[PDB]
Amino acid sequence: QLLRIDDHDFSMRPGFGGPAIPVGVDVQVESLDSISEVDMDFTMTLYLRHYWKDERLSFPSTNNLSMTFDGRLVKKIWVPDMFFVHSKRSFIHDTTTDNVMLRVQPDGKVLYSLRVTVTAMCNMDFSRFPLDTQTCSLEIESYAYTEDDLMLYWKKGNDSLKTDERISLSQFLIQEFHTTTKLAFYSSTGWYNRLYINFTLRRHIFFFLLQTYFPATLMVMLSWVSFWIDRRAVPARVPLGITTVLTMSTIITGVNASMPRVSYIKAVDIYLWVSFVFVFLSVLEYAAVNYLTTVQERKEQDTHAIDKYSRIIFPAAYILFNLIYWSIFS
Amino acid sequence: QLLRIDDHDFSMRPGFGGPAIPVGVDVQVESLDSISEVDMDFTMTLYLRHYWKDERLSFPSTNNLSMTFDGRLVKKIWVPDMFFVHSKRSFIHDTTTDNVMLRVQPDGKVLYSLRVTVTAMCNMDFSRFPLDTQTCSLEIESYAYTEDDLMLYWKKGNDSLKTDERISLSQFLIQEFHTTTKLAFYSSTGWYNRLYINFTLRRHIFFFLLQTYFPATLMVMLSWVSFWIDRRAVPARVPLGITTVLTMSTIITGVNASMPRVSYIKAVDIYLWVSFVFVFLSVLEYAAVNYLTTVQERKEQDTHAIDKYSRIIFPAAYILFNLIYWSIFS
Amino acid sequence: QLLRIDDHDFSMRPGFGGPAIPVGVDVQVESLDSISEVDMDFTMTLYLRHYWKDERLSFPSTNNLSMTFDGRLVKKIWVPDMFFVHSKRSFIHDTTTDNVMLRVQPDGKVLYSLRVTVTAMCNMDFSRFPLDTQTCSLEIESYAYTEDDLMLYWKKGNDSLKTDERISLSQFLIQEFHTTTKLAFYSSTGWYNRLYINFTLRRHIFFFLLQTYFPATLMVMLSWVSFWIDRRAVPARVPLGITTVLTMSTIITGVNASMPRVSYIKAVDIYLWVSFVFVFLSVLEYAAVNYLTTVQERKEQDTHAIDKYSRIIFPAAYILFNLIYWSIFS
Amino acid sequence: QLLRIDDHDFSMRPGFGGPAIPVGVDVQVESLDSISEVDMDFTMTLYLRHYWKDERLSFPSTNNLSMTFDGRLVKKIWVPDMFFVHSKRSFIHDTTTDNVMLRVQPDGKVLYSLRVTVTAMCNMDFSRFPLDTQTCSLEIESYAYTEDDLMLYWKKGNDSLKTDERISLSQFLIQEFHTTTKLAFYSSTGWYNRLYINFTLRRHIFFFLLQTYFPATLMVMLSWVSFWIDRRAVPARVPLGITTVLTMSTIITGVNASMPRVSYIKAVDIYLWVSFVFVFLSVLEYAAVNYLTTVQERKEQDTHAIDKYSRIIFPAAYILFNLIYWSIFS
Amino acid sequence: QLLRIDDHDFSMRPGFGGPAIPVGVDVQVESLDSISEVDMDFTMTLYLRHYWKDERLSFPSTNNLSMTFDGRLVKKIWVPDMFFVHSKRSFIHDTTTDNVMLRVQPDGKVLYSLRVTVTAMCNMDFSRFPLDTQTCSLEIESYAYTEDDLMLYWKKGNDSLKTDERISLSQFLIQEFHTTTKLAFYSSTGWYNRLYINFTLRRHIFFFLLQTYFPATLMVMLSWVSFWIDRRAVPARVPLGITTVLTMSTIITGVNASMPRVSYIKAVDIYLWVSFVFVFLSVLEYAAVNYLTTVQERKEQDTHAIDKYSRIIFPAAYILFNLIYWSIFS
Ligand SMILES: CC(=O)[C@H]1CC[C@H]2[C@@H]3CC=C4C[C@@H](OS(=O)(=O)O)CC[C@]4(C)[C@H]3CC[C@]12C
Ligand SMILES: *[C@@H]1O[C@H](CO)[C@@H](O)[C@H](O)[C@H]1NC(C)=O
Ligand SMILES: *[C@@H]1O[C@H](CO)[C@@H](O)[C@H](O)[C@H]1NC(C)=O
Ligand SMILES: *[C@@H]1O[C@H](CO)[C@@H](O)[C@H](O)[C@H]1NC(C)=O
Ligand SMILES: CCCCCCCC
Ligand SMILES: CCCCCCCC
Ligand SMILES: CCCCCCCC
Ligand SMILES: CCCCCCCC
Ligand SMILES: CCCCCCCC
Ligand SMILES: CCCCCC
Ligand SMILES: CCCCCC
Ligand SMILES: CCCCCC
Ligand SMILES: CCCCCC
Ligand SMILES: [Cl-]
Repeated sequence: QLLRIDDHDFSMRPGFGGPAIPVGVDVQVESLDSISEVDMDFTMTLYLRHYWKDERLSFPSTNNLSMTFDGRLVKKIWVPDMFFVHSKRSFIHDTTTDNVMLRVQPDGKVLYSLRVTVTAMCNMDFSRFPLDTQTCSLEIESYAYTEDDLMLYWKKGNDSLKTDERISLSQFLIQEFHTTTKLAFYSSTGWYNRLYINFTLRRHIFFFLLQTYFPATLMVMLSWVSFWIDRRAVPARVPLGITTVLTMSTIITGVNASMPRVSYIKAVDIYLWVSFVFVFLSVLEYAAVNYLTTVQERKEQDTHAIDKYSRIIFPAAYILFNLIYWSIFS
Repeated sequence: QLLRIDDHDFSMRPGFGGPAIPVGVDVQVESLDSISEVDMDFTMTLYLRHYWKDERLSFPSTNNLSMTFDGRLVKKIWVPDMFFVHSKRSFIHDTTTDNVMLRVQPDGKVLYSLRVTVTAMCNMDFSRFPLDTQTCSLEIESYAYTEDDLMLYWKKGNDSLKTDERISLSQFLIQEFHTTTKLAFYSSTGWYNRLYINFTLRRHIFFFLLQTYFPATLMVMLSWVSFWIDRRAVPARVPLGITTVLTMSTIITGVNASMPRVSYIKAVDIYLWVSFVFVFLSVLEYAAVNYLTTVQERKEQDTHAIDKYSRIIFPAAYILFNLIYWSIFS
Repeated sequence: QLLRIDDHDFSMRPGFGGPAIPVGVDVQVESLDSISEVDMDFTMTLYLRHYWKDERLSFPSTNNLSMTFDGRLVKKIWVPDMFFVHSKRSFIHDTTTDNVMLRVQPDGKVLYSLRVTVTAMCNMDFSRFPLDTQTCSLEIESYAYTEDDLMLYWKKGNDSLKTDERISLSQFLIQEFHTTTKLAFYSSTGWYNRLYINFTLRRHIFFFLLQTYFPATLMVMLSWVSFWIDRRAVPARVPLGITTVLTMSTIITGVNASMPRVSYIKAVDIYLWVSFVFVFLSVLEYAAVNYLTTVQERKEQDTHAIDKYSRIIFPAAYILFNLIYWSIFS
Repeated sequence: QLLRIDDHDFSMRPGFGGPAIPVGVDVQVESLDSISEVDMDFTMTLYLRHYWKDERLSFPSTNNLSMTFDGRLVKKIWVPDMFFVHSKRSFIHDTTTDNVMLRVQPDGKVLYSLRVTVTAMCNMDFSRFPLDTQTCSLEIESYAYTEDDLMLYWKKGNDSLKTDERISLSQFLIQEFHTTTKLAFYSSTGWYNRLYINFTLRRHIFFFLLQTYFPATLMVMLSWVSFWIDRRAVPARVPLGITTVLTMSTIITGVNASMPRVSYIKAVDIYLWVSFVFVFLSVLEYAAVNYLTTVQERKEQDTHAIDKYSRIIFPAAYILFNLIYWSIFS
Repeated sequence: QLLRIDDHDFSMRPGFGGPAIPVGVDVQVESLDSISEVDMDFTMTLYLRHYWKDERLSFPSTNNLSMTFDGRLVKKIWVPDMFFVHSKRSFIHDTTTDNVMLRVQPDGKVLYSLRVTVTAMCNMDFSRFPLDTQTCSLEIESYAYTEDDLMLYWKKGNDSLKTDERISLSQFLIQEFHTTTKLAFYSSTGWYNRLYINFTLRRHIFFFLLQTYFPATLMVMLSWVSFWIDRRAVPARVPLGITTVLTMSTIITGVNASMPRVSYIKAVDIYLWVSFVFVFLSVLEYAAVNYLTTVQERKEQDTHAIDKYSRIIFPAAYILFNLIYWSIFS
């Protein structure tokens, strides 16, 4: 055997009982699988690499070049114990074998690689849905060793994060990948060092626009045509308002069937509910004209001024509301 | 080797055949995942810590400080056998390795930590839905050892429970974390010690109000516009009541399609069913006016008093019902 | 080592080549998780205990008391091989370790406990849905040993079954737990012994009543008010019947969207389909009156008798049908 | 030990380097779990038994009777390598232990049994849905050994297949179980022998009839009453046709929301789409009558013959179509 | 033993520290399970074969023929480390044992076969849905060895890919299977060689046509009947347009409820929304006639020209739009 595995005890870290051992980390992101709003999490697949030195793995050679081993020797040597903080579930691919790589230099330098899929929690705010921007992060930390025994740092500073050119999402836009570092404290174990991977997401508005705002505006404009019909055609102006109310209710239910039950109001609800009031007030206007006409004719025993005023009042108010709404929320 | 593992038989607990061995427990809660009403359970992620002493793991040193081992030595020494009572499923995270920590002091004190995710049953009452308050608990107990062989207690009394600052739920509010203790009895094995973790949850009423109560009140008020329309316009009052009835039925079905099939009446059912009776009587009110008009005119061969009374009778009754309902349920 | 594990071959049952070995069984039911109607199964969590004697496990002592071992010694001694018949899936809980208990007396008596979750098939008949009663059972049997090698029996007869006081179902009522025994035969292996656990379930009628029967009766009564409207009000009697038909069809679809596709008619189907027929004939009655009026007026060139008869005939028939239905099905 | 495991190498089949070894198979079917139309597969649970002889397992005895071993000795002896062809997923039950049986006769005959659950693909044709008949099969084959090294055959000819008396499907009828044999060829490995298990399935027509054909016929008959109403009552004949069209569209959508997106037309689609044309022609027929009367009145300035003809034309054509459809598709 | 497994160290590849070792690959595709549009992936099952030579496995014989071993010897010898790039999940079937074949020639040639199921990501374009054509591929690569240690190539060039004749999809058509080769580069490990398996898919248009385009055309043609009715029949022309608008909105919602939320407009979206505009303009046409009639009579105090022109204008425009649409997309 080239390596003297049987001559050492690998249940203790290198430099046991002494100074800490530095460990480097490199990360390459392969793809983002899915994003969930009800559960508030996301999925990511990446390659994780570790760098450290162990003098117990030295072997004699002349070329001074890295040598690759099959990978089943990992269960016989010491290996770091990194884990993902605030994760829900994760696994390692094992087809057709474990996706593990192990390269050892003659002096004792070791390279270790893995391929994992991780689901992690991300807190999102929907106060501007569906015109919002979200920020998420992925955290890496050692589980058993504190900063007094294991120091964790990025191998090459910012240049330690690589991304695939095929990363794409059908619903979002991904930008601004960067890495940071911070310390963590646990009340009963000690201090630990954390690594972060940050990115930003932006939503696409075209689908939501064409699927929600256009039908609502169409129904609102359809509600207006009743003002141009003679009041003597009783079975001609009530069905318009009734069907517009029904369609607005159906649209509201369909839109609300998707997002989770938050405790605050979203941007889309403001537009939909105001448009419901405009349609609702249309029915009341006709009832007022009908009642006034009956009272006026009773005392005695053309177009009324109410319709002529409404034909100009309603569109101006709707346009002003739309301008304000699209100026506030951009 | 620093530890003499092979020199002892670890199939027996320390102090075998003698007095019980005290074991301490510490718990830190990381996050609350989800809550289900159809299945009546919840998911939690936490860190579990154990404290005990074993003289067979003593090693000589001078600094008198804890030493950390990799973690694969756990399956070669004795370890407690705690489990979660009334759980549906659970697992231990194993990425990139088993989330296990092991620190041993020179005298023989041992620290053992784990990271687990548990789903546990919680019995909930929906008599005041959606203005109810729910209380749940998580139970920890030893499986194989009775009170005469293993004594279980909290390490620091009330101060043994810590919570993360990011624990939150989009639909519930979390409060009042505390711990208790109690004994349990099994008819064929003996007495055991149990530990409890208690918390309280409160719902948010904004979404339910805006999504259910407002449309029902709007429909009820819409049904009142038929009283101010002349009775000679037959195709002007029946469709209003018809569409209000259809909308109320659709709303009731949509609300009831989510909650489980309980055997008692909830608070939301009272409001929806009573308002359904008000809309139903609107159609019957029109029938009485129409029938009496025909009878009077036939014997013979302005506004009727029935509508004049109804216009004041209905809103007062509805307001009184709303006041009583919101006084009972606050 | 207190036990001489290495001095024997544990690949053979105790008393190999001789008389059969008795085995006892104790069961305690913890909870019932869920019940599925489309899949026709149920889920149960329980504790399973075995009692047998093996002289190869005897050890010297003086107190004559049971001694508890950790549980990893099970994989080196002989253990029975019970399994659940007609089960779809099952597993053993493994948090934080395998839920296994092992106690050995000095003479050789052994106790073995497990915690398992089992999903088993149950045949259900929905001819009286939703006023039906269902009976299900759970079966236990030895897989490899026949009655000539292993005898299976209840440890204490009837008193071998215990239930928790927290067992409950939101939609059913649990009662009448009891145990039986029966022999089984396989055409190519021999005779085996079986154990049974029986229980009964009863539904709750409040939800189904309030969700299905009341709206149908309300719609049927709504269809009756058209008889009190003058036939000259053409847009007053057709929309009522049309909307009642649409509502009845929607209710039928909603009810059928849950139960599986059985080959027989259910009790709830009879009540709904009869109601739809009554509403269907109401529309035809209006056409009969209208057609006769045109024919009568043509020859020539008040309330019709048909309506007067129907106003009394229809409610009596509906009440008679309801009385007969509620007397037959209790 | 009774068996000399350590004295032989079990990495080679019996008769290695020589003639092939015969292996017999017996199968008992326990239950059929479910059938999927969108995924086109089914689930089955069965017992699989193997028969062969190995002289290395001979042990001395005088009674000449089969002896049963616990089952953990399987991983130390040679065992066949059968697998299910065209399967999607499968597993072996392991509660409370692996469902494995092993009986060895004194001369060397071996019996080996397993309990497995298999999901397999079946190609189905829906040209006659829902009056179709489906035929599926399950295939068993050796993976690594060719016909020159392992000969596979049924142990007892036709009598090698047994079925439980509790096998039933809520929607299908099961009949005609039988077994066949055939050879298979792979372009780069050689020839293999296959075993088949065949059965037949038939559907139940009651649910589909009651849920689809009855409402469609009711709507078609309802659309016919418009020919018996006076044409001067304009708000009396249009809602009937419009609501029948809406109901037919809803029924078609509900029926189509289940079956997968096939590339051809199904039998149920023929009946529903033809009835849609009959209702559609009713609206156009009404429009033609109204236009002709207006033209006739303008030139000048009782029931029209078109309705009188239609009252006889429509029912006869519908009855003829029903007779043809129910004769073609039985 | 025939093979000297224990006499060598199999943690190093053949020719360790020297030239690369060629490896051949053969693939036979069994079936394609499903295709997902929301997740944009596909599932495939196949047999994977490897060819290489190792002198350490030589054994003496005279027949010079391949010898088959059971399959558990794989975990004691060196074996390649292939994996699937851009995959989501995968597994190896293990019923009733691991589906592994191992044949070794006397000189040292080794054959290794596996049966796996893989899910891979495919980027799809829905610009021409549902008249589009999709191209997907599957990638194979080595994980730990670079091109300087392991050379990967197809065993027989193009003739290394075989397909089963039972491969079929209910919604797609499969054609054009071929293989390619390309190099890959990672910034921190080196160069690797990849293999590709390409195929093409085409959709079936009959279902989408019959289910979406026919109802829309029927509704559009139905909306045209309002032009042949006299304008004095006021309650005859509005409900037709209103109900057609409602049906069109329902159809649009049903179509859009399935496809993912893309940022571009699909081919089916163009056809449906243009049809909605035609029906929408019909209501405005009726309003224009009604208003102008009142104005003319007031000044004063037969068929309108607008309807006469529209009866010819609308069908011509619809036919022209259909011709252009079906010419653009073929
Ligand atoms: C005076 C009349 O005779 C007209 C005037 C307004 C009309 C209603 C307007 C909207 C709808 C909703 C629709 O729901 S649906 O989802 O099933 O399409 C069913 C039809 C219905 C109830 C109409 C029925 C006919 C009217 C009462
Ligand atoms: C918390 O623990 C302390 C000390 O054990 C006790 O005095 C106090 O009552 C406890 N509080 C609660 C709410 O149980
Ligand atoms: C059953 O098997 C027997 C003997 O192999 C054969 O004669 C008979 O035709 C078979 N029956 C069927 C239905 O295949
Ligand atoms: C198949 O392979 C041959 C030889 O390598 C090559 O000439 C041919 O172009 C290939 N065909 C395709 C479709 O790649
Ligand atoms: C940035 C796109 C805004 C689109 C607004 C559309 C308002 C009708
Ligand atoms: C529409 C009724 C509103 C009642 C608000 C009550 C807030 C507690
Ligand atoms: C709506 C009818 C209720 C009948 C209740 C009968 C209780 C046995
Ligand atoms: C709905 C018409 C059914 C006619 C009887 C069919 C019997 C196969
Ligand atoms: C009803 C429209 C049919 C169009 C057929 C087009 C076939 C390519
Ligand atoms: C809890 C009973 C409330 C009744 C309100 C009408
Ligand atoms: C037992 C027959 C029930 C039928 C009720 C109408
Ligand atoms: C199979 C086509 C039948 C058509 C009957 C009119
Ligand atoms: C891409 C534009 C298509 C227009 C069809 C009329
Ligand atoms: Cl009308």
